[PDB]
Amino acid sequence: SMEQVAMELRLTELTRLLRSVLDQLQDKDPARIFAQPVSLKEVPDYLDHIKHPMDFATMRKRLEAQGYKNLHEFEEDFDLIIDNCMKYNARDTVFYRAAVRLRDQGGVVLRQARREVDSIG
Repeated sequence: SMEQVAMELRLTELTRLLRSVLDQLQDKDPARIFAQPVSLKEVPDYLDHIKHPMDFATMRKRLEAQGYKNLHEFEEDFDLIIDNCMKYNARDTVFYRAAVRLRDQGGVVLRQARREVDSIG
């Protein structure tokens, strides 16, 4: 149908805007602490602690399969990155501190993304 196409164009455009959001958030992680999944070879107990692991490469795979239907889904995954880190790692660690700084800096980007998603529809 023509409606299915129109819906698919909206999803494609949302994907465009989320790719740009993802790039901007990932620039706030210059140490690349959140770039890849926590290694289960190197942290073998990780899944005993963290039930839903997340990282920027995994988000990017979902993104490119147009797997985010709305900004809320995308933000859920970004929040998992931060929240998982802040639980697994102690306050006095470079990991925890990196997550705090990513959260704080990402907030700005996400605030305007929401306005853009609502504005353009």
